[PDB]
Amino acid sequence: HMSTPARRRLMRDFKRLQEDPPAGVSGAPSENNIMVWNAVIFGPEGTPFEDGTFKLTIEFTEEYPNKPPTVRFVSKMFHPNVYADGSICLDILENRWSPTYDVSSILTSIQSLLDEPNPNSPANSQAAQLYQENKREYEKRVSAIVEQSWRDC
Repeated sequence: HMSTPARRRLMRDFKRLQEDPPAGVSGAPSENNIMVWNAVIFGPEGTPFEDGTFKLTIEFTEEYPNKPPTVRFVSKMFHPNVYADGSICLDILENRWSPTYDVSSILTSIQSLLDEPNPNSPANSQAAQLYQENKREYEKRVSAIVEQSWRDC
């Protein structure tokens, strides 16, 4: 709601996302908790993640937007910078956070991450190994989770 600066800022992020969502992204606060959002990122076109519809949750603190939220993929993911539990290694969530970034820019940065993995953070050792040694097999694995992202188990 509107009780703290972080909550009003989150409402403004929500407004931006409603009326002007970047391509292939969506998100909204949970019904009972403005600090926890559900989001969906569509895989960027021209990439192995194309056609993928990936759910994520985002958890904000009352320090937002000064402190970045923690973002986790809910859908199964196969990507060098994404752990088995869904946690994400993203520069703007760790080292390059700016209070100018909102939910929209966070979702697009992850969308871009899917296209261009950061080789400094091999969170998924097999995904990193295949990405640097076997693009075909890498894309085979990504295709599998793309299809699985259409089903929300």
